[PDB]
This record gives sequence, C-alpha cells and structure tokens, in this order.
Amino acid sequence: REIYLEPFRLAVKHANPVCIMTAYNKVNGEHCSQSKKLLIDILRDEWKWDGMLMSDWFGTYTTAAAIKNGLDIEFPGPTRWRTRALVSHSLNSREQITTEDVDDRVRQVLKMIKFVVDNLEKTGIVENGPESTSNNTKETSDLLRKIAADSIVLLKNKNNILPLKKEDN
Amino acid sequence: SKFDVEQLLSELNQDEKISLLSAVDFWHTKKIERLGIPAVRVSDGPNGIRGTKFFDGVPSGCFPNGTGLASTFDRDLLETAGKLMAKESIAKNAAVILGPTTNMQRGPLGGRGFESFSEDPYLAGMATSSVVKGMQGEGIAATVKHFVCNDLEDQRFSSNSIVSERALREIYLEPFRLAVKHANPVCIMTAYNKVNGEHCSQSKKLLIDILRDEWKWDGMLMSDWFGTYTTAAAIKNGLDIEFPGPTRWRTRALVSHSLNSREQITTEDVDDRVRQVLKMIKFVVDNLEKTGIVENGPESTSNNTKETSDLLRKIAADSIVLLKNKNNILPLKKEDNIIVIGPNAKAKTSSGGGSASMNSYYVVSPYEGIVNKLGKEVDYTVGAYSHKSIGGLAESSLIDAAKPADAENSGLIAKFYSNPVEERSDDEEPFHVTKVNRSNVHLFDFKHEKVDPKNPYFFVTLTGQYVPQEDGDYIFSLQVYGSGLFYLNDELIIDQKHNQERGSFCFGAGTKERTKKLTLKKGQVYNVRVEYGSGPTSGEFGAGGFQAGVIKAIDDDEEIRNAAELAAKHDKAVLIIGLNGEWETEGYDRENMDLPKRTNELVRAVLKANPNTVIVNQSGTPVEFPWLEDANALVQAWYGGNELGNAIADVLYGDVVPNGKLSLSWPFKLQDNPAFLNFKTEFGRVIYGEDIFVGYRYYEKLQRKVAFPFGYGLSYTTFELDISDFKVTDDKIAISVDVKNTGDKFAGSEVVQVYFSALNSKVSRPVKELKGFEKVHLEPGEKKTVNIDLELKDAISYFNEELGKWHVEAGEYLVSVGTSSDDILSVKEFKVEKELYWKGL
Amino acid sequence: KFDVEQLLSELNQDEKISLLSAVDFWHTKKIERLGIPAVRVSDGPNGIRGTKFFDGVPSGCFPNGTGLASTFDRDLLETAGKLMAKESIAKNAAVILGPTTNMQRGPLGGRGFESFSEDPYLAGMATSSVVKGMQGEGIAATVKHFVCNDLEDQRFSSNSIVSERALREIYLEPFRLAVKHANPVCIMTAYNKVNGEHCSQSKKLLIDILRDEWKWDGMLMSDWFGTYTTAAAIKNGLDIEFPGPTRWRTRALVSHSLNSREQITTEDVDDRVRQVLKMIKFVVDNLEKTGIVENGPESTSNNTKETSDLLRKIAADSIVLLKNKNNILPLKKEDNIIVIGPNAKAKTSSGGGSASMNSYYVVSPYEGIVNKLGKEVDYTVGAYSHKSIGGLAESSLIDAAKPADAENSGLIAKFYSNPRSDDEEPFHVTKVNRSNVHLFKHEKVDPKNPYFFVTLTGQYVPQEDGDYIFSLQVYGSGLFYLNDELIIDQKHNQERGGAGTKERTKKLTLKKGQVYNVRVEYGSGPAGGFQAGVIKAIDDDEEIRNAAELAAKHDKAVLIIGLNGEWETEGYDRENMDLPKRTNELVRAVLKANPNTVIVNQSGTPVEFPWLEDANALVQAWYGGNELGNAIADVLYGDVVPNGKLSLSWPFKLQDNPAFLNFKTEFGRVIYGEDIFVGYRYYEKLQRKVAFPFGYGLSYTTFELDISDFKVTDDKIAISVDVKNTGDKFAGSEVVQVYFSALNSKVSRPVKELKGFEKVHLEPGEKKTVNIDLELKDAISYFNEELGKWHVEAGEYLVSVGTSSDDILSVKEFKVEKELYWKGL
Ligand SMILES: OC[C@H]1O[C@@H](O)[C@H](O)[C@@H](O)[C@@H]1O
Ligand SMILES: OC[C@H]1O[C@@H](O)[C@H](O)[C@@H](O)[C@@H]1O
Ligand SMILES: OC[C@H]1O[C@@H](O)[C@H](O)[C@@H](O)[C@@H]1O
Repeated sequence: REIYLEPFRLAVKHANPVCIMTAYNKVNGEHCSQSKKLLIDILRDEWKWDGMLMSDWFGTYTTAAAIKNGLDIEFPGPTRWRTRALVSHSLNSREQITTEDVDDRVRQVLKMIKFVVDNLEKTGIVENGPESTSNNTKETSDLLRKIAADSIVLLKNKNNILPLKKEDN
Repeated sequence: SKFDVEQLLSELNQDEKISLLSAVDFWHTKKIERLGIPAVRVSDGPNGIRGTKFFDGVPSGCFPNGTGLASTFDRDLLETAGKLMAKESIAKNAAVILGPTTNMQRGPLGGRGFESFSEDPYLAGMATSSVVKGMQGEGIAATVKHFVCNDLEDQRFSSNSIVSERALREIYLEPFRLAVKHANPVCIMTAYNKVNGEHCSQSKKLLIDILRDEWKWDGMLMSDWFGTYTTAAAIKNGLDIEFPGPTRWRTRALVSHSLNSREQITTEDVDDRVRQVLKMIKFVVDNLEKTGIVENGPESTSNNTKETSDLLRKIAADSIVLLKNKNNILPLKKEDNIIVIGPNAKAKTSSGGGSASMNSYYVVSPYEGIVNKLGKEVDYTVGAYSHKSIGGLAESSLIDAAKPADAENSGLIAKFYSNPVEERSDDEEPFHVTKVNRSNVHLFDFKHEKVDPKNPYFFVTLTGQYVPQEDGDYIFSLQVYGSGLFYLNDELIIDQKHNQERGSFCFGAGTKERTKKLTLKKGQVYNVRVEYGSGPTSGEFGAGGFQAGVIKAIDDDEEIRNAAELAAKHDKAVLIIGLNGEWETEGYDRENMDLPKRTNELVRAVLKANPNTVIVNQSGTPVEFPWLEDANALVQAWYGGNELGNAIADVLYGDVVPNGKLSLSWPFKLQDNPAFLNFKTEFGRVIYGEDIFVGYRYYEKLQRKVAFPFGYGLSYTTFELDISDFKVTDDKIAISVDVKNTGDKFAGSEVVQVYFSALNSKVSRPVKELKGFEKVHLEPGEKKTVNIDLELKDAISYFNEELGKWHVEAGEYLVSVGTSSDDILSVKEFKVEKELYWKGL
Repeated sequence: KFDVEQLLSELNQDEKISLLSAVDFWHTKKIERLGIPAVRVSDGPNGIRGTKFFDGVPSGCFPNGTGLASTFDRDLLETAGKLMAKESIAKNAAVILGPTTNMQRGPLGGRGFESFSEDPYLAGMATSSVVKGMQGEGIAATVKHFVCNDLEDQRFSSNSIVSERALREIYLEPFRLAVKHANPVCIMTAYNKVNGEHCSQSKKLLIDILRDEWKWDGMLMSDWFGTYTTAAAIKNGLDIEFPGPTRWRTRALVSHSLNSREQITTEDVDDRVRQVLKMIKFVVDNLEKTGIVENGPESTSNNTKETSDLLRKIAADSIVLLKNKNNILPLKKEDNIIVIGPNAKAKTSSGGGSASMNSYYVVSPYEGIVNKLGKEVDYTVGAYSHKSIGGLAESSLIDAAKPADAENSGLIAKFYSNPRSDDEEPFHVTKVNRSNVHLFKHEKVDPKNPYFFVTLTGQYVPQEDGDYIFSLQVYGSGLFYLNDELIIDQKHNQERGGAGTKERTKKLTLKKGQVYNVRVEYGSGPAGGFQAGVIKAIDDDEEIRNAAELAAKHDKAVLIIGLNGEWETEGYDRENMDLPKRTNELVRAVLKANPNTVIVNQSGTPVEFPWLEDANALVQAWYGGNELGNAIADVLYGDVVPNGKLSLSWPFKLQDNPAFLNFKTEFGRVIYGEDIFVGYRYYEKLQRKVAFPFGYGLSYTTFELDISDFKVTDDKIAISVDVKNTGDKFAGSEVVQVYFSALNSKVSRPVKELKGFEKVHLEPGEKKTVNIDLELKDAISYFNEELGKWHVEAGEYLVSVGTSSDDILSVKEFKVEKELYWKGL
C-alpha cells in the first residue's frame, strides 16, 4: 500500500492515466496480469479508475483467468492466449468465463480507443501513419538541454573548483 | 522389444516432449524420427473401425451397437467380437481403437444410449472387459470411453454431472473399474463434461487420485476430440494427450511460456504426461511383429471375408431379444404366406449416428434378409415413412444418365476448389475429385494439402443426373454446416446460404433441413448440382459437411389403408419399425420415447387387419409401444451391423433360436423413468437425483412395473434351473446351477443371472444387484451344470460415502438366481460375519 | 427509551459476551446496571407451553400447522396469531418460538404436522399472517427453522444437499415472504447443514441472504443446542446461543478467541450483540402494550369463553371434507348413531415434541358428539392404535374411598435425593395428571449432573373385570409395583427404544371395583423422564367383529381413526404411511356392515386409505387443539359448513411420492433429488394420480366462479373473480386459488404455481367479487441458477383460477414483454 501501489494511486487520483500496463511478475503468488485483487478490487472497485489495462509484452499467462480477472488487452499481436478458438471454446464449454467478462474487457478497450479518436483533430494522428523526425527542432533541442541540465546533481564542490571558468587550463 | 520408455524420456528435448502431448492430426500421434518413435494411428470406434475418414472412407465391418452387444450376456462371444474388431483394425492399420463406450443409460433418452452397454454397472463392466481382452489379446489397444458421467448429449461440452460419490462409485465409475481390474486397457478417453464442477479432462480427482493413486492404472489418457479446456490445469491434473491436432491448448509457446513463467505447471508435470504417451507407444511398438501395422499405412477392406460375415451375423442374431411370442406366430416357416411392411423393412439402419458410425462393406436390409432366406421375392409395402430428414440422392443418381447403372457411373461427382464458383475463372482446376455414394457428405476430418487444418476453408461443387422412377411430386432437400445452394437444371431450388437457422444437422450444430417439392416426369433427366462452402467460408468453425436428398412424395393416409388391406390378405405380416441413426445420435438427445410420425397409426391398422403379425423393432434404447396389448409377437433387433437383415431372418425362421436378454429396462411410459425430470443440461448442470437407483434398481425399489424388465428375453424352447451346490467361505462364493432345456423341439441358449441382496442392512440398497451371469447352450432335454465363483467383496459391497470406502457389512444375504431380474427361480440365504473395508481394485 | 447504540457503547466486553447466549432454557441475560431485562421466550407454533413441560401451566392448544394452512384464510390466521399473543402474555413470554415453516418434501417427516404447506406461497402467507397477528399485539415471532430442516432423522448432523434453484424457490421462499410482508423480530436457525455447512454458522444464509440481500434486521437464535463452534458461529451470523448455560460462548472461549486473533474480532461480537439488543428493544418498547413482567408468573388467565370459541372456529375451519356421496353428511341430530374407533375417545390435540403443551382441556371427538346431541351416545372402541400404553395417571386416584375430585385425581410424585432411613423427606411433591412424566429445576438438584429419585403412588380401580396391561418406559431406571409386588423391572436389563428404553409390559387379571396400589420407584436420568401406563386388554378379532355387528344395528356409524403425537413427533420420522395396527381391518369390517359410515381421520400428514374406494364419507380433522371434538361435531352436523382445503398432496401410496428414495439421512446427507418438484409440482409434472390433490376440499353447498375482469401492465396483475353459492340450503365459504403457468419459457417449470388465494363467505344464491392484485415479479419469476438471480422472462403466460390445483374453472392468457432480473424482496 505505502510503497508500491502509492505512486500509481497518486497518478490515478491526480492525472487519470488513460492506460496502465500490468507487470510481468507475481504479487503474493498471482501473476499481476490475472490478479483480480490488483486489476479489479483495487483499480476498479476501490479507486474507480476507468482506463485500460494492457499486459506487458507476452506478459499473459492464461486464457480464461486473465479475461475474468481484468486484463483488458494482450500485447503483442499475434495473440497467443486469446485466439478465437481458445476464447470461444472457453465460453461454450463454461470454463471460467462468461460473455459478460468478455464484454467487460472489450468495454475498456473501447474507452481507450474513444480517447484516441476524440483527440484525432487535436493531435492529427494518422492510422498506420508514417514516422517522421518532424519534431527535431532547436526549440525541442533547448527543452531537452534544459531538462537534462536541471537533472544534474552536484554532490561535492570543495574550494570553488566548480564552476569552471573558460580561463582554466 | 527395444522400445525403452525411460531411456527415450531422458533423450527427448523440451520441444519434442511438448510435441508428444498432442495429436498431430485427427488420428495420429507425433512421429519423432531421430529416436524411432513412430506416429501411432487411432480409430473410431466401439462397433467397428471407421478408419481415417468419414467422407470417401474405406468400407468396413460394422458390428451391432453396444446395447445389442450387451444383450448377448455372452462374455466369450464378446471376447470374440473384440478379436474381430482387432482384425478389422489391422486392415485399417489402426494400432489403437477408440472404444468400447460405457457411459450409463440413467434414463432412456440419451443420444448415445445406443452406443454403451447397459444400465447395469456389472453387465457394462464385464462386457467392456470382454471386448477389451479380445482387442488387446490380438495386440490392438483399446480406449474405454468416456471417463466419466457423459450420460447425455445435451450441452456435453459444458454439462456438469452433479452426482454423489456413492452413485459415482457404484454406477458410473464401476464399469471402468471392472475394465481396469480384468482387462487393463492401454488407453482411456476423458469425457467432455464436468463432474461436480470440474471438466473431467483436467480433474485431478478423476484422472490421478482414482485412476493412478487408487487403481494403479498405468495406461494413457486422451482427451475427447477438442475436450480440452485449459493449457496448464489439464497438464498438471493428468490428461496425457490432447486430440485432435493441430494442437490448441498445447503449442510449444503456450506450454513453455507456462513453464518459464512458473504458472501452474513444472517440467515434472510435462514429463509425467509424456511418460504415459511413451507407454502407449511401447504397447503399439511391442506389438508390431504380431500386428503387421504399418506406420501411416494404407487402409484396406482386406478383412471383408465370409468368416467375418458369419461372425457379424452370429453376433447380431445373438443380440436379438424376443419380447413376446403368443399363438405360435414365430418361428415363421417357408409355407406361411407373408408380407413385409414398415419404414425400417428396406432401411439399412446398421448403427447409431456419430463417431460410432462408418462406411460398411454392405448392409443387409431386414427385407433382404427375408428374401435371402426364402429364395424368392417377398411381398412388401412401405406402410409409412419415419426418416428424420431427406437423404437418398447420391444413392440413386448417375454421373451420366445415358450409361448403365454401373458401380462406376452410379452416385455423384464432388469437386473441391480453393475458391467459390461466383468468383473463379473457368481455367481453375479442382484440387480434388471424388465419386460420391452416400448423400451425407461429412467433412469433419477431410484432409488435403490445399485445406488448412487451423482454418479448413474450401468449396465443393457436387454434380450428377437424376432420373425419376414414377411420375409425381418429388421433395428435394439440403442441410449444411457451412454454406449450400442446390440447383435443379441450373435453377436454384434450395437456398442454405442466407438466413441459416440452427437445427439437427451435423451433431446438432448445423442447419435445419430446407426443402423444395417439385412436380417431375418419369425417365426425364434432371441435372442436380450442389454448390458448397466449408464451415469457415460461410463463430469458429470445423470443416463441417452437407446433405442433398430427394424423396418420392406419397399419400401417407392412403398407404396406411393399403398396408392394412394387404396384411388382411396374407397369412402373416412382418412389420419392421423403429428408430435410426438420425433419431439416435451423438450430438443431441431424444425429446421423448415415441416412435416417429405415422409409425403407430400404421401398427394399429396392421394389427387390426391381421393379429398374426410379428413386429420387429430397431432402436438402441426403449421406445413406447402404445398398442403393446394387441401385438402378439415382438422382436427387439437393435442395430445389428453389416449382417443385420440375415440375423433378423435367422431368428424369425428359427435357424437361430432367440437367446438375447435385455440390457436396459423398458418402461411403459417416459414418465416412469427415474431421470424423467433431470435429463437436460439446465443452468449448465444435471443433477443425478435417483442417486444409485438407476435402471432396474429404480423400478424394483418403487415396485413400478415396466413393459419389459432388465434381463428379460423369450426363447423358442423352455428351461428350468435350480441351485445345485452352494458354498461360502469367509471371502468367496461358489455356486452351482443346473439348467435344463425342458422343451422337446428346439435347442437353445439360456442366461443364468445371479443377483445379491442384503436382508437387514442399515444402509439403504437396491432390492437386488446383478453380480454374476453365465450363458449356456442346451439341446432339447439336455441338462448342464454351470458354475459361478466370486469374491464376497465383489458381490456384496456397497460404497460407504461417509468413510470414502467400500464396505462388506456383516449380516444375512440372499443370492437370487433366475433368467431375468423379474424371473427368479432359486434362492439361498447366507450369513456373513466378518466385515471388510477396502479401496482400489 | 431503550437505546441500542448507546447501550452497545456502554456495555463492557464481558457483558457483551454474556448477551450472546441465553441464561437458561427460556431466558436471555439481565443487565441490571444498564436497564436490560431478561426476556422470556416460549414454544411453540400452535399455542404456548411456557417455562415447563412437567407440571406445566395449562394453555390454549391450537390446531397444528398443516391444519392451520388448510384454512386458506389469512384473516383468520392473523386472528389466530393475535390469540397466540394473548396466550403468551398470560405466560409472560415476550417472544414466541413459532411459526414453523419447513417443507413437507415428502409425507413422513416427523415434524410435518408442525409446518404449514408443501407449497411455498401458502406456507409463506400462512407464516406471514400468524406473525402479523402476533406482532400487532407486540409479542415477537420467531420463524423457524431456517432452513431445510425437512426431516428429523439425525437432524443435528443431517446435510440437506439442494440446488440453488430448489433452495430459492421452495425452502427459502416462505421465509422470504414472511420477512417481506411481516418482518419477524426473530428467526431460529436449523439444526442441520445446507450444502455442507451447519445453518447456525452459514455466512451464505445468515449474512449474505438474510442481511446483505433481504436487509432483514431481526435476531437469529440457534435451535436448542444447535450451535457447533465458538468462533465461526459468531463470525458467520448467529446472534444468540440457546439454551443456557452457554456451551460455546463462555467468557473464556470467546475472549480467548479475541485475544489470540483466532477467527473473530470485536467487531464480530458487537454485530451479534447489536442484533440481540434490537430484539430486546422491541420487547421493552411493547411492555406498556403487553404488560410483560420480567421473570413473571405464568397463569391460565387466557382460559376464557372468548378463547374457547376462537379455538373452536379455527379448528372447525381447518377441517377438510374429502368425500361425501349419498348425502351421508351432514348428520341429522335424530340419526341413530354409533361412534367407533381408536381416536374416538382419544385427545389427539397436537403432534409430539416442542410444539406440544399442557391444555386447559381437550374435547375428544366422542365428547364433541355427546355435547352436540345433548345425550349419551353409543360407542365401541373397535380397535386400539396407541404406540405405547399410557393412561394410568389420567385414570387413577390418591385414595380410592374419597370421591374423584380434582384435588384427589391423579398420582402423587415424591422427589428424593436417595433411593434411605424412614426419615428422609421429599424435597418436592407434585400432583401428577398425565402418565408421561417429562424432565425440571430444583435447588437440591445438581443442574447438569442431575441425580434424583421419584416415588410415584396412588390407587387404581378397574371399571371392568378381566385382563389389564400395565407398562413402564424409562430413560434411566425404575420399577413398577402393584400391591407392593414388583410387576415390571426397568432397572436390571435394558434395551434402547429415542434415548430411553423399550416399553416393558405385564398382563394381569384384575377385578371390577377393587382398589390396587400403584407405586413406581424411579431413578433419575443418569435429565430424564418416564411413563407408567395401564390399558384394558381386549380381544382384537372379537372387538372388530363387535364393532361390525354394532355398526349394522345403527343407521349411521361414525369411525374416528388416524395417528397421534407419538406417531408424529419431533425427534424421528415415520417409517411408513400406514394407519396403525388393525385400524385398516377395523375399517373394512365397519364399511362392510354399514356402507353409510362417516370416517373422520386425525393426522398431521398423509396416510394411506387402502379401503378408500368403499368409504363414502371421509373427513380430515387434523390435530385440532383444545376444541378439536367440538369442531368435529360442528362439521359433521353442519353448524360449520366444511370450508378447509388440503395444504398437502395426498398420494395413494408412499412410493408415489417424490422424496421416496431420499427421505433418510444416509452417510449424513439428504439429496433433494426432486429439485423444484415438490408436492403438486411433482405430481402434475408426472401426471401422477393422487388420492387427493393440493387445495382440494368439498362443501355442503356448490359454488361457481369466473374471472370477471383482468388487467396487466408491464408491472402488475389485477384480477377480479366472481364467486357464487349456487345452492339454496347452506351458506358457506369457498377458496379461490390463483395459479400461474409459463406457456413458452426457455426454462423447465412446474405445470402451475399457486400465487394467490382469497376465501369468500356466501349465503345461498349470493354472489361476490374478490380482487387479487400482484406484481408480475411475485407471480411469474423463477430462480435463474446460472445467473444467481430471479428472472421475469418474456413470453406467454396463463392464469388459472380454481377451487383446487385440479379443479380449474376459468383461465386467462396474457403476454409479458418487459423482462426483469432481480434479487432481494
Ligand atoms: O517494448 C514493449 C514493452 O516491452 C516490455 O518488455 C517492457 O517491460 C515494457 O516496458 C515495454 O513497453
Ligand atoms: O471422432 C473421435 C471422437 O470424437 C468425439 O466426437 C466422440 O465423443 C468420441 O467418442 C470419438 O471417439
Ligand atoms: O423446545 C425448544 C426448541 O427446541 C428444539 O428442540 C426444536 O427444534 C425447536 O423447534 C424448539 O423451539
């Protein structure tokens, strides 16, 4: 609660991120990408966060549990755990999941996509669009310089060695 | 033999191990060459060997269906049928047989009631054991299916059989326990259903605690086809091999990812499953010298011999049960001036529908059997129709009308294309071309390099020429799984592309029948043409299938009177009725116990015109006979396989004297049956409310009368018997029974049935329980002693559900001996004083 | 002003713990310091026994539940519960342990007589009426036994295994109706398990359903000793353990669990205490209306004419006329009659066990007939049918040469510390009226190691010459002495026959007029009990013969038969559905000798009448309470026109019934194999014929009905039925019964379901209109097990209106487009 969830709670409360990516590892015996405690009880019922959960890449471990327990989307394609056969066979055989679980998941994907589409006139994104270096400007350059320069930490400076002055050999 | 399980296990790499956990195609395990582990071929089923294909498959020897087989009450004969299934398997180059089936007819309505043996767990177990010993003695592996409580078809992939441990132990598990104890089958197939909330195929309790830790069985478990539902649980929990390939749940990526991620399974689980698949392969390989099986070998009809014909005929004829024979109507004689009537008379109902069915060498219709017998033409009239759907089109069409009705111009032509007719250029060639004999084109397992098994996407143009035999109205029909358009003379008549409605076709997963009735002219030539697309062309689909059919419309009304008029004019009428493999099939259950359509009307009319009528019924499970009181001769013929017609004739004319006994109770009415209210998957479940009171255990407990009881069958002669010796130690029962043919004309076989009863137990039980039987042949006036010896523990235990173990209780017991569960002739009381609690075999 | 939350804030932990169990058999815990009083509870559902069995204060015994339910009269059941409240105030019991509403899934249930109906709508409306009548008087109801205590066999351990659908539709349903319509102040949890878990600690039942879903806010008490754990019962929702002194919730067990973090938290304890406090608040808030006096005395003050007349009406309206050919009924006062049969002079007012009591009086059916006709009435017993011989105290005297006063009739019971020099004294002496002596508190008696001895004495005087059979049953030890001569030994060799012994008997030739000395030396239970009886021996064949002969010499015979509260009792179920002993032979002979014999049958549950076809007039009396005999007279002569309907299916034979195979606890479990198909739900689905169906009963007049108006909204059904007495002689009541059917549902269902009923009184030729309004969801839902929810499904439905489940007289088809899923009330 106090260490690991907190940064996420703060980011959900203040920034409402659109997406969250589930970790590769387990927490207390259960893989995070199929942990109902983490993905539903805490994120949904408790924090009322309404963004979309994507797995880490290949970080999916079951067909039915992950769907039931709140992993919205498996990355990357092409799907391993969620082929049409696997999922619809689970549904028709009553193993683990219901169409409502599948709905629940799809619904969250739809909301992410909603965010993207509603912003397409602001951002100008182009589906399967090309990739430029259009943002390679001096104005970008100065920002990255600023941001970099403010990151630096001075740990020691005895007897005015720093700053250097250009007179110094 | 060289084949070394442990050595090979230590040599296989992880990729290869995973590849061993799933079939490669519909019927073959994974070849591994660098290690000389061959592909093993498996084949359906419990009453004959279909081989590697439904469509265009090699003909074979179809046996009588299970409930017929069990009615023989003949262990030796059932062993012999096993030997014969094995020979038939070898000709198909199948090293493993997907059978026998032994789920329990807890009610009469099951889609596959016909396929299993008996409601009685003892008769079922012994029958299973007998067939399994016959196959494996010959070196072919058996696969007892379906483990366990797959006792209806409704929603079988999800259905949850909710059953107490006592009933689980005493009814359902028990034929498998008997099979394992006496016959040790090489394989078992896990069921599709759940038991008490868990899919059988990933059930630790069924697959490991019981099969392995308790019974110590060491064979290999396979899934039902597609009956696997998780990747890891199924592996952890004991399912050795997934069928069919290509794999779904068990790709290299799913499994190793599960392994690398520490989710559910370890390499030990994987090795445990592989070891078992290696044990089965070693059975096969160890038996190669003896069997002659050739890896991916060809399929022949090489066992189609007179020796086979005779044996199938003996098996069928001994399965027949005589139910009623008043007024010396039977046997028929060459003299009697008979007529043959009824919807099943010229029908060839050799088997039930589904995976148990096959292409037969030939099937002798019951009409043909009679004709063969008398050496003349025999009067006939159809009486009424009783088909579920219209077939018959390929069976009566020619490629070229101008030529004679050959074996080469008969049927239709099927042409397979990668692309559909609306879209292909005329210089596109078929990728496959087959001559078609049967109207049901069943493409489940069709295989070609142009067809992708992960997405079987393809088309068929089916062509021929139809020449009508009478003027009048004809009904054409089309059923599909996928997409279908039916053309007559290039005008579309049935449309099965648009607005498809779910129906009975294809294990209940296909479309309804759509039809078009058209006025037609005799001798005129009509061009028939079916355009078809497989499942994925038209959810997630299988390859599918389709059926084009035609039938000659009739005046149903007029044919019933006609039939009665004709029967009044004959000395005797022989009325052949019943169900068929469309009414009784894998895929779905019957809806009621009724004979179909006008059948009953037909019977009433014939029994009125002529009381000297013999009724011969073909069904796998009970049907109601409403007009039973008036029917003086009634024969239960089951589905008798290739020789069904000759077996019927044999029994009708007394060259074989009836010796079948019913393997199932025959209630008067559907409402009388124990599972009346719980024979449907509802909210995904089925509650076994009758508990251990299945079959005659139910009827006797309620003193409910049935049309005909478990173990009943008449003969042409008569028998009496009496216990001639009796001796119980503290751990065995030996009993001797003398049986005498008291008649003076016919030689006959009689079945001695041994039942047990506890007299003042404090646990509730059935009144009595079959625990022994023997079949004996006797000439007129001949007398033989038959001996019957069993362990106490096997004859008088009940399963104590509170303690989780079997229990021989101290008290008084009663052995009852007789020739049906309702015809006890001889009893004896004994005391048992030292008790016994046991688990295992 | 009794404040629950402020009291919860003020009680210390030990006081909290002490509220979680009862003090003794009948009382909660007084907390002087905060003004929290001890609350007396008392059995049962058909009248109020009070704080003791032995030497109990007499009381008003009502007819038994299945009889009650058979009235189909909410107003009357409501009046009845109002009377039960007065009877309770008279015993100073602030809380009644009733009504009982478990379900007769089969007929043999030992407590089947005690609940209401196999139909959950009838049970739930009966329950709701009785509770509304109790609580309007400010006396609290306790609905029991929650849930699936549907047989007695091994009830403390019996696991009822039942699907969630049958559980919702049949067994939870009368409790749901009661909560929804009557809000009982209390509920008693069952002794058994449901699906593996004792009810008294089942979170699903006690919290998820009763609290989270139904929002019911009353108090749960265990059945008596029906608590099985310390912590789980407290965690899982059992508010108070009865009886005290506590076994499972001592200060040490409870607080040790708290301090050791084992299972429970102080929050769990508070939650239970809060619920006890709320029940206490109901009692204290009604003290001005009720006049309950804490630990107050118990009186017979409600024994009045008002009470007698009401118990008479209730009993008479319970009765169901089952057959009446040839107008044998009603009888004319001038008919020459003989009264025959084992139940004729019996007083079978109730079934056995906790529901039984000591009555002000019980009018036998014979007496009822005597009172009716105002003169002596010919009689012969015909046959005996007792399970055990009693009747000794009921026919004995202290000193024979003194008249049969009330002070002198019975036996003297002298209690002793030791079984002794001349000079030990009795520490208690009681006048004993009834032969079965049931044990009891005394200062010289060690609470739970109770060792004592009883010297039971008096004089017995034979009224006839010949043979007489004496008897003793003990739980413990005792000896029977007649004229200071041992005659029956229940000390030395003992046989179990359910905690105590088998009956031992001695046949003795006695002489009319002569005074014999009865002395029984009893030994205390290691808390006990015993029964010394005596009966005149009869020649059974000759007595059947005699009754036949006599019957032939009269116009009419009235034969009174059936079971009794020893054959139908809490504690065990029946073995079979047979009438006892030679009853059936008695009946055959009488019917042969006089075909115009009226048969009146007393039982809580169905019995087989094998001779039914030859019986021309047949009446189901039930167990009638104090006024049973008068009520029977009223019906036979037509001062009450029979107006009851069967609250139960009456199959021909035991084997026909749906629970035939699973009505026994085997390996500790009972499989509800029939699922939703209970009672008529079963028989209509199988189209199995029964002797008499649910909701059947005749009248002395004829009636007709039709739906005279019908309306459905998306939310509601309103129906108007016109009913008319088409006779010109008797006024009488008819019961309009409203059933629903689903005509095209995806789901399997009963052929039809009772969902409404109204009882209507009509003078000859009179016509009335009854209205019946219901919300769809009440009328046509089924429980969807897969979804875990009730479902109003779209489709076509049929309402059928009739005078029995068979006798359907008017129907209407309607359509439902608005589908609805729901939970809760
Ligand atoms: O590159 C796609 C994803 O790959 C994963 O291995 C990393 O953990 C993620 O941080 C990253 O977004
Ligand atoms: O066809 C192969 C298998 O398929 C399944 O449809 C059936 O349930 C099995 O009995 C059969 O062996
Ligand atoms: O007698 C007090 C209580 O005891 C238990 O024996 C019964 O089950 C209850 O119905 C009764 O209220």
